[PDB]
Amino acid sequence: MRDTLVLNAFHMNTVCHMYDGGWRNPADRQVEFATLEFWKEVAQTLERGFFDSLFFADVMGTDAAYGDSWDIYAEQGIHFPMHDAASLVAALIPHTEHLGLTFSSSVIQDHPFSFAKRASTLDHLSGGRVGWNIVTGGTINASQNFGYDSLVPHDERYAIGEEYMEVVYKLWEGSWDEGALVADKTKGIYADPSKIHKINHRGERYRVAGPHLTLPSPQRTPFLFQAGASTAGRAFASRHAEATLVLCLTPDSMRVAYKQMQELLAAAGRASDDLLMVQGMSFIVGSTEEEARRKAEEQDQYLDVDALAARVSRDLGVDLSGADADQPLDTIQTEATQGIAKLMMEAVPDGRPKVKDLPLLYSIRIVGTPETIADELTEWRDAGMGGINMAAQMLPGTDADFVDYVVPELQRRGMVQHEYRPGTLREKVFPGRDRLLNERHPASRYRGIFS
Amino acid sequence: MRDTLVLNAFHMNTVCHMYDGGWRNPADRQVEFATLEFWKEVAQTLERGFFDSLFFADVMGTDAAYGDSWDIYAEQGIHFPMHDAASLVAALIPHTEHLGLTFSSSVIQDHPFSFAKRASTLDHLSGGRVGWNIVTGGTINASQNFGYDSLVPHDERYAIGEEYMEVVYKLWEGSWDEGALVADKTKGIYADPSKIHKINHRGERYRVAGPHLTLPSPQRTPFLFQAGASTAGRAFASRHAEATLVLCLTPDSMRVAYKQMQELLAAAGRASDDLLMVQGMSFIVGSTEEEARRKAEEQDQYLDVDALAARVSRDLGVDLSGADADQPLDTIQTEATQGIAKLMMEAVPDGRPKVKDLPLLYSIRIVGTPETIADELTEWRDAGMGGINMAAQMLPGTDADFVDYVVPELQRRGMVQHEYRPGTLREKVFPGRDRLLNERHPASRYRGIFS
Repeated sequence: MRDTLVLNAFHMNTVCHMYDGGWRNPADRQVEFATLEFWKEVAQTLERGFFDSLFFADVMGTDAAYGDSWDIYAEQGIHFPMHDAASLVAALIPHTEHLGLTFSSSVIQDHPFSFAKRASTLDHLSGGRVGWNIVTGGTINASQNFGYDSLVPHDERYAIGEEYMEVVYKLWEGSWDEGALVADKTKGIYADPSKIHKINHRGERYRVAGPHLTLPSPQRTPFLFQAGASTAGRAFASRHAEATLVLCLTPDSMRVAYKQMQELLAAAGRASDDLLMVQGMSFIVGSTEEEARRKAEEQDQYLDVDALAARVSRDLGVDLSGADADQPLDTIQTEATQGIAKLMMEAVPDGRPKVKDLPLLYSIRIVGTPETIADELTEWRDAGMGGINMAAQMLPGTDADFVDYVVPELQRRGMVQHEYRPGTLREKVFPGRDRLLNERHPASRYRGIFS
Repeated sequence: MRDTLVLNAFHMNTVCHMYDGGWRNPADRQVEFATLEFWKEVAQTLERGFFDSLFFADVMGTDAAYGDSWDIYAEQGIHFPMHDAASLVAALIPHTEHLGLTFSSSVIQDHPFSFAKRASTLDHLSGGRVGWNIVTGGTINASQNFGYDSLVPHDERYAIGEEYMEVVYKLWEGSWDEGALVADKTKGIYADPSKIHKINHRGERYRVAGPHLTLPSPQRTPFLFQAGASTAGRAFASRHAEATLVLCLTPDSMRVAYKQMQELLAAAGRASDDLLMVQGMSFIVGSTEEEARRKAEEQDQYLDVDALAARVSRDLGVDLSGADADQPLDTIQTEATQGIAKLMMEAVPDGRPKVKDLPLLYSIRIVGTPETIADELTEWRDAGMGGINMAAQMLPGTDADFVDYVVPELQRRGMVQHEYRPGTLREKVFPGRDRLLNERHPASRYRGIFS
């Protein structure tokens, strides 16, 4: 029973998250990412615009394309350098009040007992505003930073994923029962040892005695995001996610992905409203259509085709070292770019996708006036979009313009909330509910088991 | 050279760090430890009294070492619950300006590439105020929380200790060279790939490719503390530490530990002034001897001697349940419990070390007036004490009193600094020096080795 869209800012603790070459724009200030002040400015603007959450993506490595020099990753800041997402989230707790603060953490980078302790602590310190995006994947280099020959294969990836979630739910939901905090000074009982338990977790990958070291936090289990794109990904998302970060190319493609996710939720034994679909988007906005277009052209000069080529060439295998920007994708001869040009045909103004349209794989950009952007967003919501995952082409500019121009329009039409509701991030996203996960959710099954 | 004593507040993210049972004092507020607000009050008071840093110790397990029942650890909140130290440090960044922020992290809890990226981030985010206490040890439960049948033997702890430091120094000091950040937009070169390198570390415990993901931070390598009390500990502290958290029972005894530590530094190829001895203390203070003595009596009502014994047991690996308050510690039959009766004998007024006297293992309490406390700190400082490691019997009370009464006295006699010096934590502690570690330190050896 949430009538408004969920607004999530999609950022990353780095100089150039989303529109490769974007740092070079004189107008942009992503070069300031290592400072707290820059991030403070962004978090406060998003709170001013009534955003439900700010999200920080993260990675644990950096990789060359196959047979390519690593050079251009350093020169263009292509997701490198990369600073810790969790630290920034924490240092942002006191610069914000109501804004959700979400981060990615991978299976590989933190043992689930460690991570469970950290997340619990940030949930306490924040007042129940933490979210967690679960990463099972990784890149060759990230494997090699934690001493591993090569990638953990696709099957095992998600199975490891599952055990990890089983371990953190046992800790967050099972280890301390309701009523464990007593804190009676006169009677001399701080916590009730009859209600606190080891978890004695034993599985293929993890052995973990417990108990969990923290007091139950306001949410216990943080707000769960997941960006599974693949088959196993979508299934995992249906099992565990409260919001899934998706990348549909069109409203019709959202309707399909929506409908499919409803099937998987039913298989999971969850309700149709238990998971929001949150679509990747970015925005350029103006009082007239001519102003918006002109802002777009200014920013698009800083779109570095070779940096984008080096990001997409990693993510699709296929070498694209010499593609021109104005070159159509179908003019390139791979199975990857033949079927991605077919997909993109309807997402581009002219019906011919180009190398300069390849950012569409990562966020869908709408250019326009507040009214136009809102009408277009109305189509996406009616296709089953529950939320916006807003990436930036400039900081603080994309976020500032969106807040200053689009948010008021969306508010006027009742598509964005006018005030923050009281409660944890989970109670903000799912209005009538409890701070703890519903009984349909896997986590809920660890409640009570060790007593 | 620094003329003033260094001031470190010695806390932990938990309900009852020191003076077990102390949480029960109606006048105390440590039951509020899970909230950021309580820690905001404590950090701000310490900064108001010109403290060099605030330190959070941390643990990764809880152990039933007091016999059949674990019960007492929960009922008395004996280093349980335990919340994450680095999260708290980070969310205090914005509530403080000049105060150093220090935390313990263990070898076991975080792979050293992952930890390297977090410290680096917090160092950027704090402006070079970050410190790190290196923990190599732990407890049976902590091992079992990370899937290990039992402890690693004392020998191995420090060898693992060494490889971990080696790994983080390669990342912090080796991986990016002196002009790697270019960030010229006109020219379009963010970082210089010829100046950034993999580390390709390979040893007994760790295989880490690298490179380090972060920009070089103000200090690069955080401010290093270490509390190795044993032979291998003191040695490791001598190779690595900038302050060593020690526990001498008297001024004569400090002089001996200082003199010993000077030899170890010479053997390390370091300098006599490269490492401060930071002594563990606590304070009850009043305008008359009689006020201070009354404060002591009021607080000591809440000193729970069973809880204390239960903590010593965990720290030592010995059961002390069958030991009543007045049993001499030498009549208990262990190397642990007879080693610390030998040590404790000059500080106990009656001469025969007993279990009633066990708070002495963790800090020395001076009770008195500002003038008395200062006279007596003067004796310790002439024995070679470089800093005070201050624990709390009450929060905010012990820190509040120390600031309001002792600090101004200490300032008047030139023993505590009047203002903060500008710069990174390392530059505050070692006045004439650089933000980066001196050429005599092991970390410097990794500058340039991968160009």
